[PDB]
Amino acid sequence: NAMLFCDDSKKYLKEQNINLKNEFDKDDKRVEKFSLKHQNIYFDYSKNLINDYILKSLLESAEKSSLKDKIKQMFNGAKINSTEHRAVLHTALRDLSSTPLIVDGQDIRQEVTKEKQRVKELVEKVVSGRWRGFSGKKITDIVNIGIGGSDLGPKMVVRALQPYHCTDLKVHFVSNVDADSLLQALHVVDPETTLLIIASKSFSTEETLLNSISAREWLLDHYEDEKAVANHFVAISSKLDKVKEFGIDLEHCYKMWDWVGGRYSLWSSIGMSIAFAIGYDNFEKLLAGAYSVDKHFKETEFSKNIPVIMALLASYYSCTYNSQSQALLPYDERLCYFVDYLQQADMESNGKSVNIAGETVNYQTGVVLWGGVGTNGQHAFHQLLHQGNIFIPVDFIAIATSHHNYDNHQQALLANCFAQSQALMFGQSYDMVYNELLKSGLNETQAKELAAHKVIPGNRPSTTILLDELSPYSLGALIALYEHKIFVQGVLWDINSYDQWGVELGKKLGKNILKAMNDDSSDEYQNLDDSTRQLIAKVKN
Amino acid sequence: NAMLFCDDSKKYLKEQNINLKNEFDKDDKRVEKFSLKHQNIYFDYSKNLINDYILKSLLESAEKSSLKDKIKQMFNGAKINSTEHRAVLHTALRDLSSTPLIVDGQDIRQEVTKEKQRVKELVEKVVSGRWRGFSGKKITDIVNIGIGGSDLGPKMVVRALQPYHCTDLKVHFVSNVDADSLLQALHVVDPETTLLIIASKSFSTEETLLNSISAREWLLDHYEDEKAVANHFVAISSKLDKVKEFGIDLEHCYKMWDWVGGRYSLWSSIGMSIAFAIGYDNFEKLLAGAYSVDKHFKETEFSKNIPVIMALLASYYSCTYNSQSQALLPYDERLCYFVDYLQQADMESNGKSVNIAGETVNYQTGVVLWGGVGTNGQHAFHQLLHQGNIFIPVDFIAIATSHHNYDNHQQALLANCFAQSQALMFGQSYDMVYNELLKSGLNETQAKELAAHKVIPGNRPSTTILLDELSPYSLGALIALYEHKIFVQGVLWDINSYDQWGVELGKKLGKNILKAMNDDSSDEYQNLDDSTRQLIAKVKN
Ligand SMILES: O=P(O)(O)OC[C@H]1O[C@H](OP(=O)(O)O)[C@H](O)[C@@H]1O
Ligand SMILES: O=P(O)(O)OC[C@H]1O[C@H](OP(=O)(O)O)[C@H](O)[C@@H]1O
Ligand SMILES: [Ca+2]
Ligand SMILES: [Ca+2]
Repeated sequence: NAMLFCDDSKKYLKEQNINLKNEFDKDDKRVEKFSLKHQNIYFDYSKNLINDYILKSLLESAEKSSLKDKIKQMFNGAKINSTEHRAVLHTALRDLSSTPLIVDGQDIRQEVTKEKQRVKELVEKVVSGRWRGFSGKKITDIVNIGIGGSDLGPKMVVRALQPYHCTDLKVHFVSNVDADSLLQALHVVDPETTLLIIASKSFSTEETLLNSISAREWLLDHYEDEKAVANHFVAISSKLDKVKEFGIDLEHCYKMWDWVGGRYSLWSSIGMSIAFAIGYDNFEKLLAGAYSVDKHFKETEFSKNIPVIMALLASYYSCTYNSQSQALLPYDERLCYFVDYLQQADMESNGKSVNIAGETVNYQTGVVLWGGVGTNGQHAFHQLLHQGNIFIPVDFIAIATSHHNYDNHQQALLANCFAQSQALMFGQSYDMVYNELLKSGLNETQAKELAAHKVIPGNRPSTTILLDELSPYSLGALIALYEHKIFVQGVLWDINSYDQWGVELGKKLGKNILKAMNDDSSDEYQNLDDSTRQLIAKVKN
Repeated sequence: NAMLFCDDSKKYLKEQNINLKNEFDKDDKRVEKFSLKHQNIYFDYSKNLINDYILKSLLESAEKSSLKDKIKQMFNGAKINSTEHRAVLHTALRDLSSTPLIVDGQDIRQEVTKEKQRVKELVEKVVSGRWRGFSGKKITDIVNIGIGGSDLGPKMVVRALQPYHCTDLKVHFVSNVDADSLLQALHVVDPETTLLIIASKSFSTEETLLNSISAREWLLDHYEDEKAVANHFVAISSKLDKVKEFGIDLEHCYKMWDWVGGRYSLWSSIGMSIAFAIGYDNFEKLLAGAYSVDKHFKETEFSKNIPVIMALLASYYSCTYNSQSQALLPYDERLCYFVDYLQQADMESNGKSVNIAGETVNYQTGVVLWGGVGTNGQHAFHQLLHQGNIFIPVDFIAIATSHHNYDNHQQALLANCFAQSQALMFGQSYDMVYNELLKSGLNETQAKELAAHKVIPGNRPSTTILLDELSPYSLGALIALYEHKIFVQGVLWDINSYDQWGVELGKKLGKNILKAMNDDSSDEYQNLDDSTRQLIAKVKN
């Protein structure tokens, strides 16, 4: 009996027939109405297909929903991950309020602070040269071993904050079970000067198991002494018992709690590889940026709340226009893994077919998130954004100031960013094109023939999110905005954003198939569908 | 009056209600019927929502269409890029047939062969050390400067064939106007030992202009002698006149013809950076692989023609199921830029709203292409593929044998690949889950409460394309399959796959905005919409 977001009312707000050009021409307060600021982030949603009436209707749905209660429940540690009976407390990992928070018998403020102090001490000991390898040498390289949430957030952040690297360590990310991943690291590191991190909440992920065992075999092939493990491995894991079976001391094991989802874990000890690149001070700045957005999100009325507006716009489009994807276009090379990261956060959260009560929902939930770095994407897929016939909401991320003095490059980068949202809004009509082709020197026949092919419909929506700079703090704020967008969408859809039951089956079938690959007399082999059986046969012959 | 692909007939083939499990159970010839082989590529489309009747209907549409004629027209050099009155001859770049081909007065076989011999000689002269920089030193680094089709194909191929690198040169790719891109190269190269490639068909792309000028300024800041340009720059361009204004001799200018689209250009002299990484012999192998697929595509009846089947399945889904995206999942780390590459090839080709006659089409055309490397994607977005409520066709790319001896890693990689397509097909029912939860130790209440959340609907389609290995030849074959898929889809939709008029407007608006940024009394500034005006104001303040 939760409120229905995608109802008849929404599907009919569309009938306002918003024309963006007309709105900007007639409403001199358009930008003021449909933009917000949070510190040095400017959120301009004024090129969206909205007016006052549509935004009001959307905000009413939010106000009528359980959202206000759910925000409080998330921050207070209520078990909002209902199918796993877990709290959802990535927010606590970056808290600066120091308000009381006791969850499941633990003082969360103490737990989080003490674990940060441990990671900080590890990083300082390694960077200072107090940590030595087994043969007595200073560490020069860090290799993170993990997949999904134990890989992508740290990898994305390390790249995004490349200008802030300052520890003299090189940080490498091993993830896929495809041994190419492990080999790219091993080919450029020395066992005597490398610290390996096993990043695994469960300590039983197939890929990370094989990678970690293989890395240990490489280390021990070199040293020929099991005692070397102590100087060359640390672990992060919620499952402290499996860490000791692998051979790692508790003093080299870092905590991860059940209330930290993998795809919300970069803020935890899982982010230690971030700290090993940019230093612990900068890691604190990253967390502080996120905290600023957490405070905004928790305290701000919905009509002025950036993540709530992001969520309402996205769910409005996917409900009313039946769009099945959203495009995210970061106009900075440093953000090259940002789409990949948000794919995980968004799609694994909101790709759900049942509501909290377990009922199959009759409305569409999470859509495909995709995109690409600008300006490059302009020469790859923006043709489709401009002249295709797919409805796709677009977010642009712009960074006002970069990390260098090529000011002509930076100005062109921004001009392009802004031109692309302007082009989506305006398009170009048959009459504009036809007249332009005549002025180019085409005769009437030629111009008539070509003009239709150059028509760009326009009236296509976008949001632009402008940062003053891409720093640890502003990046942390940017990520947190999207974390909260995703939460709001899940609440409005009445789904559990924080479980992931859909992946279990493939893990089981994978074990079965590996058995079938190694024994064709097995029940596993006999029960295969014939597509799977012949694929296995082809990778033997 | 072209044939309509997405007609009432198609929209109703859906009513067959294909159940994949039932089909594999009842049809012991399912795989034989719905798989094809081309040399050492195995194409298994048997997990698609098809049976004999649906495939027959689809093949009838292809047979009734202009496709047979259009294939001949493409290879013969007819002006199938109708809006630009151009031939479309990327196929000729890799030809091994040596059949007669005279287009626009040129002997295409002679033109292509002579240009290859020039690139081969350049690569040998640089690799051998006969090419010296201006101070007399051997080259160690190659920097490609280009964007879109002048960047992504070469970048993707160089990564994909990393195990085959053999020239002792490091190859770097500068593309975005964001100066981070140029700086990542300049920070690790020495002007005295670097050869720079300006890859630009037009020689007037904004980004490449700024990058090339900036690179020249860096070179000349070092040498302080304009004569050094001759030893440190080469150009690829269809526009030989602009190359000389930049300062580059014709002897250092490589050809590009109008009939080579940018997004089909890696096979041309634009691919020289590929050759500088893997050697010219391996570049020939890459072209030979593509040729093998060109011969397959041109000569094979439609029912056994892999690109035609790929196209029919894709357009069937996007017509009948109204899907708006397709997922491409390469199970090899080396293919990390393959989705990015195919996004350009597919979306910039088929993101079109008018037919060849210029009429607005009433059916959906090109959809969003996205995806991600496996197994990593399993921990990011496969949750949505399994339990979301979006219909998304899925292609898996598997490689039977890798480039190392971690056979346990490779077997797990493949088991996962096959498990994921198997999981999409089968899913898991409420009854299976409920019974499993009881056997796990949950009581009836608990199992009832959780079971619905673990239901995986299944009956979701996939294709698996299996290569024996990822070599220059097999990669070339793989890319060509998709080039021809895209061509077939465009023909069936009656669109021009080979123009890109939609990007022009944003280039114009970008020039206007840059003027507005530098002069607020300009007409450009006064004509801005207020969203654009305030974004410009915010990146000054
Ligand atoms: O080794 P651990 O950190 O336990 O798990 C690794 C990753 O696997 C999970 O994905 P999924 O839930 O399998 O889709 C998360 O992405 C998590 O970070
Ligand atoms: O410098 P040149 O090679 O002339 O062009 C660079 C790139 O720009 C084009 O994109 P679009 O047509 O602008 O979307 C192609 O991707 C081309 O390779
Ligand atoms: Ca209320
Ligand atoms: Ca026919």
